[PDB]
Amino acid sequence: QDCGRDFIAKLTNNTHQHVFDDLSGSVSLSWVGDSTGVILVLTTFQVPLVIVSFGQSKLYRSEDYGKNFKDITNLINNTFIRTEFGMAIGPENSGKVILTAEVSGGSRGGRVFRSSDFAKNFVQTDLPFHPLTQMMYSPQNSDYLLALSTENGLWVSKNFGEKWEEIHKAVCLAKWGPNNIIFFTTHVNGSCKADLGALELWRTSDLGKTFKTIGVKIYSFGLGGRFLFASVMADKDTTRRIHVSTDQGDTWSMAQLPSVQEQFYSILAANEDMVFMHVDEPGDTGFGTIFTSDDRGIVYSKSLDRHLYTTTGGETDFTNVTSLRGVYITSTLSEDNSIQSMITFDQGGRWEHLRKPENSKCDKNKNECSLHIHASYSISQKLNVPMAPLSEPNAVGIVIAHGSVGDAISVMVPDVYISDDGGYSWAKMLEGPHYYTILDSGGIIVAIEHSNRPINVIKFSTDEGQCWQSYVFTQEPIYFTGLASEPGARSMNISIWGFTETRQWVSYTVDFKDILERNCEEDDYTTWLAHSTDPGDYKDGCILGYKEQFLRLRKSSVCQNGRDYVVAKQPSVCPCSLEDFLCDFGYFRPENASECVEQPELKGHELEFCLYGKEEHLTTNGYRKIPGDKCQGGMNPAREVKDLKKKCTSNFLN
Amino acid sequence: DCGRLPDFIAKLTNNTHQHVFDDLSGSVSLSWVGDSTGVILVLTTFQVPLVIVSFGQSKLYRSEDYGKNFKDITNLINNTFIRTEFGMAIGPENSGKVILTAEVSGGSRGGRVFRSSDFAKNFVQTDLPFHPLTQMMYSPQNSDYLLALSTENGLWVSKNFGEKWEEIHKAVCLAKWGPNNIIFFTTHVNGSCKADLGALELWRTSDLGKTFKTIGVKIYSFGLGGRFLFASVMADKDTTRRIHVSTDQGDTWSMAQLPSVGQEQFYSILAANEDMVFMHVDEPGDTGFGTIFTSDDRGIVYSKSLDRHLYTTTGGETDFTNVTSLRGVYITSTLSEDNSIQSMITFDQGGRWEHLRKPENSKCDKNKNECSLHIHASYSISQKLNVPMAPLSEPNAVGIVIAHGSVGDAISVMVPDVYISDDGGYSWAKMLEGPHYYTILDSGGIIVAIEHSNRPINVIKFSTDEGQCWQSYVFTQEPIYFTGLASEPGARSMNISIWGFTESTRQWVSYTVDFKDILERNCEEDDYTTWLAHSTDPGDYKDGCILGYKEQFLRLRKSSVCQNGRDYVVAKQPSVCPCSLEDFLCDFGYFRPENASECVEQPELKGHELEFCLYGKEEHLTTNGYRKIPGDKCQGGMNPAREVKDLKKKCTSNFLN
Ligand SMILES: *[C@@H]1O[C@H](CO)[C@@H](O[C@@H]2O[C@H](CO)[C@@H](O[C@@H]3O[C@H](CO)[C@@H](O)[C@H](O)[C@@H]3O)[C@H](O)[C@H]2NC(C)=O)[C@H](O)[C@H]1NC(C)=O
Ligand SMILES: *[C@@H]1O[C@H](CO)[C@@H](O[C@@H]2O[C@H](CO)[C@@H](O[C@@H]3O[C@H](CO)[C@@H](O)[C@H](O)[C@@H]3O)[C@H](O)[C@H]2NC(C)=O)[C@H](O)[C@H]1NC(C)=O
Ligand SMILES: *[C@@H]1O[C@H](CO)[C@@H](O[C@@H]2O[C@H](CO)[C@@H](O)[C@H](O)[C@H]2NC(C)=O)[C@H](O)[C@H]1NC(C)=O
Ligand SMILES: *[C@@H]1O[C@H](CO)[C@@H](O[C@@H]2O[C@H](CO)[C@@H](O)[C@H](O)[C@H]2NC(C)=O)[C@H](O)[C@H]1NC(C)=O
Ligand SMILES: *[C@@H]1O[C@H](CO)[C@@H](O)[C@H](O)[C@H]1NC(C)=O
Ligand SMILES: *[C@@H]1O[C@H](CO)[C@@H](O)[C@H](O)[C@H]1NC(C)=O
Ligand SMILES: *[C@@H]1O[C@H](CO)[C@@H](O)[C@H](O)[C@H]1NC(C)=O
Ligand SMILES: *[C@@H]1O[C@H](CO)[C@@H](O)[C@H](O)[C@H]1NC(C)=O
Ligand SMILES: [Cl-]
Ligand SMILES: [Cl-]
Repeated sequence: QDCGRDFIAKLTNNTHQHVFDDLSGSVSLSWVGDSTGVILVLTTFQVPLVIVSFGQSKLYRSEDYGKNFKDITNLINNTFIRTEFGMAIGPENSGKVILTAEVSGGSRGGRVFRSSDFAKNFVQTDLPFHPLTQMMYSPQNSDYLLALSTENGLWVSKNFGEKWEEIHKAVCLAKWGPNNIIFFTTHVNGSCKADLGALELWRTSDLGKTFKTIGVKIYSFGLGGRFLFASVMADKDTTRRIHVSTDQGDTWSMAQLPSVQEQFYSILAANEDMVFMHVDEPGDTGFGTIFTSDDRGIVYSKSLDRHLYTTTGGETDFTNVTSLRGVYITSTLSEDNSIQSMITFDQGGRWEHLRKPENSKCDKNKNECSLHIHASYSISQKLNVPMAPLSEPNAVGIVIAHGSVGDAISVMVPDVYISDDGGYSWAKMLEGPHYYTILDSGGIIVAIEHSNRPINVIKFSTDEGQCWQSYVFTQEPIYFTGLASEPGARSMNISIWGFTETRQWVSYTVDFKDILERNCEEDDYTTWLAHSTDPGDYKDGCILGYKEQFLRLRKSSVCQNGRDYVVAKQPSVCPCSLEDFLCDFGYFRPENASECVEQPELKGHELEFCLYGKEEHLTTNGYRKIPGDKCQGGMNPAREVKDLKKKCTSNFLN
Repeated sequence: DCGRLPDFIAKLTNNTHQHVFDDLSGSVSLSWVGDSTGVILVLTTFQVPLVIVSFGQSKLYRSEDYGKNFKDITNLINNTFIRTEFGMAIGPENSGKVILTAEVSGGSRGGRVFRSSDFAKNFVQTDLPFHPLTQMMYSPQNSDYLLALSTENGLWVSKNFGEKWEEIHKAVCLAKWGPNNIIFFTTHVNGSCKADLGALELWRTSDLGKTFKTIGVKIYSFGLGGRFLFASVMADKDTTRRIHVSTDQGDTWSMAQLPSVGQEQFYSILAANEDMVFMHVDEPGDTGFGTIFTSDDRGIVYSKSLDRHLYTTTGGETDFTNVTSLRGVYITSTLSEDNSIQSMITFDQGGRWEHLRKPENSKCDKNKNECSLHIHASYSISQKLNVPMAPLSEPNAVGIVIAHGSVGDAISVMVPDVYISDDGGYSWAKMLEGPHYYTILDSGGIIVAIEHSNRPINVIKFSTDEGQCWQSYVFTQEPIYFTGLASEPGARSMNISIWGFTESTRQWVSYTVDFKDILERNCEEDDYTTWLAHSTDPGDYKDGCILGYKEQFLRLRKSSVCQNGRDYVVAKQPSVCPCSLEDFLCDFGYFRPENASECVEQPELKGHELEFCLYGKEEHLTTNGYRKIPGDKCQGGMNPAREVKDLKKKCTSNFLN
């Protein structure tokens, strides 16, 4: 190995232990705020919601980055927090922390402990209701809160939880929208479970003063990107159709999929540009089809066939690689019924098989050596996968994830794989399942073994996952409970907590400041360009029509980086090629193919769909520009959506 | 105190048999096969999705000397692996049938089973013409008759113990054996099963697939229990789901009759035997509690049995527990008016419920709602409480119940203790601190418990006097992370197997412990005492009366260390008891208030004619408020009367064809 390195001493005097005596129930630990030194340790209990129990949560606060903790349990005197609730941390730079508790003796309402200075000072407030779910911060204003009571009342606070007001009494689900909009479902005469498919979707812009009914016959609803979704039960055949709105519910249009029937729909992801939709195959055989939308979220086309989903739950391995724009990974079922990982580098326009890792000299079956990246489908299938793939936008290109080969042994015990180029290439870095975390904007990666035995080893990397070192952080191994990174782009502190076994809790805070004492210089970085699936240099590094140069620490780097891995210079526009286009409505890409062909059952038939009550006729060469793609020049295939005379029904709510 | 320091380590050290298994992946299952056969199977399984083809090798070990030695017989299942969901398909007791359902390591057109009819001493290999979606199910009437559902929703049946398979219907959602080799199954034509919920058809076959009969349409779900066939039917218009009951294998049906206004509520069958049905009905609003109703012996007419019965909102689990070691006894959990949890127990099959009594040596004395004992079952499980096992009892170990229990402290809820009852749950005593796995064997002559925690364990906690006395035995010097505890089958069994692993690459090991030398002395008359079951009505004249029958039970004296070879039931023929209030359910429209022995009419029904629909006929009920408990054999004494008078008016009690 050429990783090289002495580092023990730099960590030994930077490892801070705190023993928490006489703790029952689960222990939560959280850093509060960037560069505040604040850590909260909170004990919670698993108690049913309808049950009044006598208990006392313990609460500890550190203000020196985990070196010392003060018992501040007297603040939450005669209350306890439920494990499901935990803490209600606000936005990153908000300073808001709410501890939602219940009174030990029982009370008519819950009790919240509110802080607006990164948990340095709390005030107590009694609720006029029992919260059914944790309070929700409004993304636009952290002073606006909503909560659902145990009597299904929708409560709203304007002044950060001090004063609460009930605005509707029969609410099933409520979600914040943009600009402090509240969307919620309601019903009459019965329960929410009984009135499924007959709920009403309401909207509020006044924090509860006036309402608008934006949908009826509602089965469920959700938000994603700039899109509002609603599953509507039109016919009494229990058939459900997804309706999409981009104007906060004022106008709706049913999702238009090619070759429609009696299928189950699911939104995998959605941003400001497009919608990923999953549609189960008729028969509930465990695989479906991914469709991508246009920029209105209405017109869909085939993106990926045989997409695996869990029958009970609907989970898929669909993974947004947030560290590289336009990159998504998921799992499909081959014709040989072997699991495959597929990756797209163009937001679902084209998918390719995940490349085998280098140096894995396995060579028995062609479907062996295949790297399956584990996510929510693996989780749902009860595979030993403690974490989904992890990535951060500021840590450009880094993905850490559990993976397995085609062997049953590998599926029982997955390994930890690293990619530095957004998932184009992978390498096995750690044996066995681990919990992991990225911090210092990718400058530090930490992993901790997941097993039944107590652990005392931190595995860390400072060169974005290319070299790993083990640090024994204690001589009394602990049963692992949690791993938490200090927030912040240049954060260098991690917190491990766990127990020995009555049990004794302990937290270890490790500071990588002395490990990274040397600031990186020019030689410590290497440049790289993102992978593009079309051949040639001319589009090397192009993502959705944009070319940017990326930075990466050289292998064996041990130095603190202070710059962005995405160079803050002029991005160049790339020429359009096939990778910049989705297949059009009614077209698809066969496996390994770059060109779209028409779906066989649609050949000889006119391509038509309904766009807000109007019949539209589609003439196309088979391609349409990916939403958000900024390419100019080169490929420019034509398409035309001409308005017809006929009017159809694209909206089954009102 | 409990005993006087008896010497046991030497008697257990030479009877503890370790076997170290080398190179084991996946989950490790261990099962004794048969009574007094000496056969134990250890099987390696993998968590692999059904639709996925994988390369793997399950490992298979067989003991034939009661766990002292294990032979690697993996070559028998060479080039196959078994999914953890499937495990083994052990046949009925004393049948000798064992099926191992596996998939081929390279993939195949169908699954591969390994069939044994001599208690896993010899297996024959058989390839299936289909991929099984679920484990094959044995017919209760004939263990040679198997059925299974394929991955393509085809219903396959075998007449010769899995040797030859025949597909008898191709669009099946769920299939279940009835009596006399009857097959009930749901089917559809409009796409998938998930899409046709509420539009399925319920079919029946008595000919293993030759002739069929459609016994129901608009079916949402169906199930079997006791002599009762249940079907959930989605009536037209408003989506209102109603339970229909049939006692003639589906030839005729009648909708369940409950004394309440149609509130569009969710129904649930808690339990059912040859005599009656326990039904749980959620309160309108999905508020976490509901009401238990009991039926008559036809399963049609229900009455309130227990209010505020807690259920988990997602999944519908409850703490409803059948105390199988004492006839007529059931335990569950309710929500008090103070919104605190309570354990309620009935000794008369749901006629009357009482608060579980606090343990005598209580850990104490809204503040009074502490020290109340909550016995943990599936409600506690589904609420994610630290409860590794539900209450355990065996019919042969009369009166013995072992269960996890918590007091009203959030601390006690987080770390439940282990409680023992020797009288079917009337009285309880805390015996072990912290959650444990436990097993009963030797018809209650040996109770074994093992700590449940994150640390490796090496201690057996055992009792030879029905849980009154407990000793700790270190069975290994290398502690193991606990995986399984399995008793040898049999009324006089004395062998347990513990298996687990060290240092999570895991190294697996089994320990088989033989209590034979501990129980070398046979019990005699001096070691037993007699006891009578508890009855809620006062006076000796009904002491020990269970549902009309008075029986005397035996019980090993505290500190007993001897082998019992007789039944814990004394009286050859039970005497018939006089009827009293405990022998009567409340009638339709009546209920028992808390602590009350007498039934009173529900308030909303006073001033109205008690009427229900009985197989298309509108009936009128006049009653004193009581009806004999189905299965109760009491004679004489209290005789509250009732009349069901035909009103000669047609009603609809059957929303299926
Ligand atoms: C990771 O945790 C360590 C603690 O182990 C943090 O070190 C601490 O950083 C703070 C802020 O830079 C230092 O602030 C002090 O402020 C007072 C008041 O202005 C001043 O009088 C002191 O001279 C000092 O500047 C604090 O001393 C320092 N403690 C130690 C032990 O070095 C570190 O900031 C955390 N890392 C990151 C990136 O947040
Ligand atoms: C618990 O397990 C032990 C083994 O550790 C069992 O002891 C064994 O019992 C069997 C059957 O009673 C004995 O089998 C022998 O079979 C031959 C051939 O038929 C026969 O000639 C012998 O007379 C005897 O029956 C076996 O020798 C014996 N082994 C030991 C070590 O004691 C014990 O039966 C099990 N306990 C229970 C209650 O099942
Ligand atoms: C995948 O994740 C990335 C990063 O989290 C998302 O990109 C961000 O999208 C939001 C709007 O939804 C923008 O405000 C950010 O500026 C974007 N960041 C980057 C780095 O692109 C992306 O939208 C996600 N994809 C989907 C389908 O949700
Ligand atoms: C509760 O469990 C007991 C079993 O211990 C069931 O009672 C037995 O029922 C079977 C047939 O249903 C009879 O053959 C036994 O004779 C019964 N009792 C015993 C052990 O002698 C009882 O039916 C169960 N209750 C319910 C509602 O299922
Ligand atoms: C609150 O704390 C005080 C002492 O600080 C204690 O006496 C009191 O019992 C606590 N609250 C209750 C009612 O438990
Ligand atoms: C697609 O390419 C992969 C290799 O990346 C190959 O294994 C597979 O067979 C190809 N499929 C087709 C239809 O060409
Ligand atoms: C197991 O089967 C494989 C072929 O699948 C064969 O190569 C191997 O020799 C077999 N082993 C034994 C011991 O039968
Ligand atoms: C019934 O008795 C219990 C104690 O055994 C008591 O707690 C309860 O309050 C009594 N019922 C009523 C209605 O008061
Ligand atoms: Cl929106
Ligand atoms: Cl370790």
